[PDB]
Amino acid sequence: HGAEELDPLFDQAVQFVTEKRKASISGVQRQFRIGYNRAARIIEQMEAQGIVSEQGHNGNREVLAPPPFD
Repeated sequence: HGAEELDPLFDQAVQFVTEKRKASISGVQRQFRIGYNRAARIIEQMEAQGIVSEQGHNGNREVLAPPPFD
């Protein structure tokens, strides 16, 4: 499956967090122009896929998945 469960911007968000080596709900909000809930959703799924780690700071998610190209 894919979009069925993942967010329409998930793929872009993964590349965004991977390319930036950083996953943030606020970052994706402004970069993807999506409501906070959506950002946290995409990042949430990222945690489900293994792209992001457990949150430690304030809204800061760790990116464990590398970029699509490099």
